[PDB]
Amino acid sequence: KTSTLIRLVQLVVSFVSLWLTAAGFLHLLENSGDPFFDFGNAQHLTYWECLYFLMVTMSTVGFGDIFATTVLGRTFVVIFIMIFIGLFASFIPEIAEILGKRQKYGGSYKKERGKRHVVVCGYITFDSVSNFLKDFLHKDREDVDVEIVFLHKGLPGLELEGLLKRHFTQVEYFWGSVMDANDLERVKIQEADACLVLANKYCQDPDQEDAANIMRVISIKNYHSDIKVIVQLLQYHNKAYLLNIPSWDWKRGDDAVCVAELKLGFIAQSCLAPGFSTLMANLFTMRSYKPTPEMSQWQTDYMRGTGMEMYTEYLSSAFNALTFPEAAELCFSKLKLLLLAIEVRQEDTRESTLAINPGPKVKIENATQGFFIAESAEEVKRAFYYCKNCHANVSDVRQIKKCKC
Amino acid sequence: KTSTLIRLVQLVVSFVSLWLTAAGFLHLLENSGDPFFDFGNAQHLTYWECLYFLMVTMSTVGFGDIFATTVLGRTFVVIFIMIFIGLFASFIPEIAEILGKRQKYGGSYKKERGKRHVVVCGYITFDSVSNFLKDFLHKDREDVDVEIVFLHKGLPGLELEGLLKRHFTQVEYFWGSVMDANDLERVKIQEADACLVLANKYCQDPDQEDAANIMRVISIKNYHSDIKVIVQLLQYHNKAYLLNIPSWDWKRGDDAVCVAELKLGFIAQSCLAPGFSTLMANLFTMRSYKPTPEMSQWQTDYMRGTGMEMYTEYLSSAFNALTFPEAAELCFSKLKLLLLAIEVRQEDTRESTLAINPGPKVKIENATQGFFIAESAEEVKRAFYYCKNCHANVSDVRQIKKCKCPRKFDSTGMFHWCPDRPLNDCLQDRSQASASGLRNHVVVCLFADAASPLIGLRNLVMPLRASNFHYHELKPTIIVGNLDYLHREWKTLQNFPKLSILPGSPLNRANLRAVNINLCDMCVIVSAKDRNMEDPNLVDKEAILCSLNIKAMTFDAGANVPLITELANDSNVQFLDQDDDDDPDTELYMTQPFACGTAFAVSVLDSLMSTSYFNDNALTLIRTLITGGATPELEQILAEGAGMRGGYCSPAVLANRDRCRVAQISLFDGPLAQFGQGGHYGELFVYALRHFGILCIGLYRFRDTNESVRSPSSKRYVITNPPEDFPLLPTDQVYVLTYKQ
Ligand SMILES: [Ba+2]
Ligand SMILES: [Ba+2]
Ligand SMILES: [Ba+2]
Repeated sequence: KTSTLIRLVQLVVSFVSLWLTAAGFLHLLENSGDPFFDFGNAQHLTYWECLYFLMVTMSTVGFGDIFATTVLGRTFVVIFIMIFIGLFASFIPEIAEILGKRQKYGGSYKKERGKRHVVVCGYITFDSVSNFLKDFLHKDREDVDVEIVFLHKGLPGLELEGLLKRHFTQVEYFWGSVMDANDLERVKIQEADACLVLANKYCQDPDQEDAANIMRVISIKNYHSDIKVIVQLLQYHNKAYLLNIPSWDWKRGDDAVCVAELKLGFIAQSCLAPGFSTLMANLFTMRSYKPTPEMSQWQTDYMRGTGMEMYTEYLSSAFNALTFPEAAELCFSKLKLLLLAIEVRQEDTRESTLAINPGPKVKIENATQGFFIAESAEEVKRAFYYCKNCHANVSDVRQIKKCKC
Repeated sequence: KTSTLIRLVQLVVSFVSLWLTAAGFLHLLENSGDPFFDFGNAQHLTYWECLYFLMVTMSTVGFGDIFATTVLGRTFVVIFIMIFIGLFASFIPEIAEILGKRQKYGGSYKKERGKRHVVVCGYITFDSVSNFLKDFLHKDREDVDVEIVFLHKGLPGLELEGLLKRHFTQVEYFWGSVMDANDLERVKIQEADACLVLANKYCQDPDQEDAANIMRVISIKNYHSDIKVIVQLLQYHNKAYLLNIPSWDWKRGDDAVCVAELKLGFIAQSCLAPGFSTLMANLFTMRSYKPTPEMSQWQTDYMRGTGMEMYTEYLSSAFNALTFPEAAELCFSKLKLLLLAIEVRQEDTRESTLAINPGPKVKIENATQGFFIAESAEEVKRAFYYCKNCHANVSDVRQIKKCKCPRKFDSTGMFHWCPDRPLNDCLQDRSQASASGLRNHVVVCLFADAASPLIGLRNLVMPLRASNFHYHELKPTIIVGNLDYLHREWKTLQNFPKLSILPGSPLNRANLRAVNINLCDMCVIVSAKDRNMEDPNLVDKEAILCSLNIKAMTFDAGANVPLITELANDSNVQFLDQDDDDDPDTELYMTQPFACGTAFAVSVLDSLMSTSYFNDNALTLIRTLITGGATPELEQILAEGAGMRGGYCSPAVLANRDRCRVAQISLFDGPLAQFGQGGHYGELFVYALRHFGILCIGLYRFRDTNESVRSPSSKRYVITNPPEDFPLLPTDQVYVLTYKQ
């Protein structure tokens, strides 16, 4: 099924055929004798012994167990030595390049059921992948099994190869491209959870890179039309081209991460309130709180805050029909949680309208989703189990778990 | 005869001479003994045995049958080991590079008598050769033995090597160039049938590539002065340089296949009649009709039409002294053949004037050549054997075999014309474009840079301005694209009336709102940018983005906008439609975009290099069908560098003003509406031909019946010349070769 394989099999077949015919020739001439001496020097030499001796002398070993005693046998031995040496001297380079033509990153991706995987493509490159790998495979995660199946065109770098090897239990790599449906079948996009598309944030033509990324999104949506795709864009005006894709449903999960918009908005919010860039750069990034005696008071106090993240939880039955300020100050004073925002538009027509610190007019409806700032998911789980009576005065929030209705 | 051969023989002679002299030296020293022991250790060792042992130890084998027993013999053995090891360590690299210097594609081309071969040169490259190989070596051909003898400079690619190997019984390859008479002798051009010259359709300087191709043609004509040469050109203005070659005789077979002219003319004819690009892209290309149970009704009905081709045959004695409409409707009703055109000027002075669907005035002379649309050559053979009596009432055509005896026009009068005006005379902004009530017009979304290579928008607007259209029938073409590129194009574009310009990117939705695109009759999407230097799948990013953006708009009919994207890489066609659900490995045709006329690939023009060789009259029929006539005198006029010129032309040259154009008609309403009420295609064909002189080429039919439940889309696919008893849906449209409006 491969031209290189055809070439390799042709070479090996030619080699073995010449080996066999030379063995037969030498066996005949050695067992027959020499007409110069009227065949008086013939020796009883089995053909398989001649095959042994011939391969021994082809490998430039020459044990000497079997050897040509006949004069013409010796002459044929020498002639075959020249022929073999010239044959290799002429045929080694193509064998070497055939061996080097073996791609080390082909093959499909195989996973077992229940093991989610995420396809990552676009601008796979050490600097562009290192931060995403640090956040995605960060150590103190609620590590539901998820494998990052990369799909890039060129060979990975040496440091990128080290990243691949050190996370080999989770991270894989596959030569190919997004715009090949066979390639997307290799990485099993039909049963993938999501498909991230990284971008080159420092390219000379942001519009062309954004167009290429949108083309990759088009390919992904053409292959599988109901897969969540997270796209890294370089310009805000190129964020509307994704709306043209008929399979791009924002409500279904597809999002665009605009580099310019998000970066300059972080900076602008820092302009409004200094240091607000690093507040949200740590709110929405996996960081580890591992205090050490070396770090000072301020440094430990900041490292405690950097390890705190944002989570989503459904407000328990207690918060129902309650105003937002009361609910938030109850989550802080009682449950020791920081309730930022709530999805509120689920009342009339459609969900996904995040009221951030809304006025007292907005009331908590039943089973609304609220966003909390907390150390981990177990702490925010308390917001789902709080009840009017069974947790009315329960201090030591560790005990606010699984009310009995 | 070769310096490398001299070097190799010198090395091998030196090696053998040192081998022999070392053998002699070792033999002498071993058989003499050792003066240290007074020659008491000498052994009877024959010289040939020493030669054996020496070559054994040179190969690093060392059997041990023969060995140096003398002490000085052993010392010489070791010394020769150092000398040999150093000799190889110093001389291996030059041996390796000499072995690598052996060109694997030299040598001449040898063929046996009776086996025609075609030389192909120019831009031999996997993408540029794959389509031409698909058409030329297509499986169900009348495969008269013909070998494609390539002649290119560099090594073929890995995929090109695979193409060479898989067609090795027919396709060969030879290192060299066209501009070497020895090279042209190697590929036996002196006894070649033709010599095609491919071109790089995506080069950064089309003029330089065209000049190089014309130089190759000059070389070929200098070597052999009576060989048919088919040339692939990138610009229409470079098509006149071939007339300067004294050995270039158009009547003798030499033709020029202009990429820009043919591509933009296909697109313009699609503008006049939607989906007409893929009708002729399948009429003049070898396609296989292999219906399978997997394919649906519409897909099989289209695949039956794509397998139908155009052939040339001499009209039998029955058609003599008969008018064209009668002959054509007889070939359809009786012989079940579609007679498009006839060569008619053989009457007075010279042949090769293809009257396409001529009026009843033209009569069929004796032994005239007519062009038919048929499945294969055996079907068109019936047109040569039909007779008045022996086939008067013979049904089952299988048995019809072997009878027993104030408007300013261009000076040529072919195109509408206006006096040269500056660019700002038509340049408009969004306010002016919106103010002008453009309706049923043609929008051209042109993705070009300020320095992107010229593509000749003339060839897009030239067919749009044919003199057979009334001035009020002219579609007002408006171009939305870069402004500097349009400054460069205006020198050629200025002479066409009703043209307009809107600068700025066509991806900008405000432009498309301004130049009403919900109301436009066609929205061409051409990309003039320099591509194919990037990833092949990312080549058409801008065209696909524009198509999706236009299809996603809303007005006060986003998907009802008729647009024809042109694809540089055909594999991108899959991204044009999402409901197609077609496999990625499907060929360019059989895909919903191409089968519906929405997509168009330049690769089709490559296949036109094949048919133009097999059928001499194919290209001149294509140009007459496409470019509004493009009389040779017109490119002689343009060859004078003065540009397109003319005034109020005399009625004598206006006689050709009413020729046969291609258009679409609707069976929903009109004199032909009754045939849409469950009628059959043959009835419509015969009635239209007899009553209006209208030649129904084929059908443009909804992909699924437009009932808003089967398919709520306005998507239509093309069927080229459906059978006699084809049912006619009332919503079907008909491609017609209408004459006199
Ligand atoms: Ba944490
Ligand atoms: Ba056929
Ligand atoms: Ba598709």
